[PDB]
Amino acid sequence: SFDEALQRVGEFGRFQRRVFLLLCLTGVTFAFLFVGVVFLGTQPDHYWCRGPSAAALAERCGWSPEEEWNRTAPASRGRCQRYLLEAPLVPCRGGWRYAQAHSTIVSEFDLVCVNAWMLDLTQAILNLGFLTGAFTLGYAADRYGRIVIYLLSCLGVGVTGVVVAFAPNFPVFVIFRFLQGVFGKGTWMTCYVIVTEIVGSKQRRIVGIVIQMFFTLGIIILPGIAYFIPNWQGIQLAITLPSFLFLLYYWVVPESPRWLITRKKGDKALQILRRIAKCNGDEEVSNPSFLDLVRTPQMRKCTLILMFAWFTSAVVYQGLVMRLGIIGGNLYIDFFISGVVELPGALLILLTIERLGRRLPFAASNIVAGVACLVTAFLPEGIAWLRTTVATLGRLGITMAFEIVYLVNSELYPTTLRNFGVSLCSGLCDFGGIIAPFLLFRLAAVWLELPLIIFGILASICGGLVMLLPETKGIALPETVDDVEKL
Ligand SMILES: CC[n+]1c(Cc2ccc3ccccc3[n+]2CC)ccc2ccccc21
Repeated sequence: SFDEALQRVGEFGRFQRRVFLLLCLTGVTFAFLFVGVVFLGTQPDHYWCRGPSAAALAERCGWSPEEEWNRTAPASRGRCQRYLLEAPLVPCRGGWRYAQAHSTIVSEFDLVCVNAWMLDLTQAILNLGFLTGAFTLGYAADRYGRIVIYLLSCLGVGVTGVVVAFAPNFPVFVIFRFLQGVFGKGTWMTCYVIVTEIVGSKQRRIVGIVIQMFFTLGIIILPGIAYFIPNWQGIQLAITLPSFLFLLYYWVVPESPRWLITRKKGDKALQILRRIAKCNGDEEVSNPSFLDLVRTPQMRKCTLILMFAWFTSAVVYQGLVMRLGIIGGNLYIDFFISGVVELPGALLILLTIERLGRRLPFAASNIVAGVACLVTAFLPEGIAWLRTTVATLGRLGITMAFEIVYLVNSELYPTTLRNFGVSLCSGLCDFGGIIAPFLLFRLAAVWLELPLIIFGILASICGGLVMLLPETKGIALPETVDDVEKL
């Protein structure tokens, strides 16, 4: 019955186009949130401990900070040792000074030497927050209305961003960044699911891949907003500012029709369909359960393969990032070039899905990335100019795999009884992101260029496995427990 309703009103409309723009703006905001952390708090040029006698001397003679470095520098980067006039001398753990004028997270929180480890621990905590946020917000968003959970998640993102902009100390900052990652994950999941649902099953690939376009576009935009405003709090406030305007949507963006019409209310769905028409014209799901998500062989196998694919994609991308290094000799130029280069791969995704399907591009991209990383592992010493070129095609392949697998993940799961297994799989990807550095170091300890080989076989076997997905095209979206009957 819903199909016919889509035929009478649906597909592409003026209001639907406006809502699509709104939700892809939500996606680009999530892109800023996810990625801006790498830019926040870059390592300063020079940091060092200064003594109380040294501080008095410097303030009396008026040394410039740069000359203070040039004269006071020990050893012969940032030295972890200081001169103690009160000779070779012991390390210092207080009174640090940073020469770089640009404000950074490490300057404020004093993450240097051994303390430099919690700089990466902040990324670890944010990624764990993404994990737990997917894990909880799946159930939270399926329990209540999708749009309601989206709005509360946007409010949470805004409030948490504001509070972390003015966080006084490191522990409160870390816990609030955790509580901000949870809400950002909620926003991204709800927004993508609702924008995918509101569109009919003809240009659904277009809507998904174009909101991915907007995520990449946000990655592209990030260097500009990062470079124009120096102050760290400035970047954080700028990143979290759109969340409030997005809270402001409210009545403009309606609830997704299909989720509403599950025998629960019915009349409200008819009213909202009449509203969107304008002049152009079972047991209640209750709450999801993990056993039901794992129940039945087809559902179990699809879920496990999807989690494996997410994990492999995350770990291979993390492994390849270190080998990519710096391109062009400047961070801004490198980041901008990578962001721009992302786009042609995504347009290729669009056209190749349009011609035949999704599973073949998925497998091809995964195999391409695996072969690229394996070749980088086995390359003979030399080709320094060509060192950059390799492992870049692999990165494009991994990003393509991310986009295709995320769209397929949205497509496969039954919307009415969705536990946000999309969110749970993304959380398993997040878990892979957390453990990736430790596993990478452990593998690299025994022999160098070993982790690249391991990830090459992992990506190859993932590309072999992903062929097993059904990948039915034009079947619209499964309802309730009908997911089994596509096969
Ligand atoms: C789902 C986030 N997303 C990613 C994920 C990503 C991105 C940058 C990282 C930078 C440093 C470390 C990890 C990193 N990750 C996690 C693998 C990668 C391409 C994407 C392409 C299109 C849309 C989303 C993408």
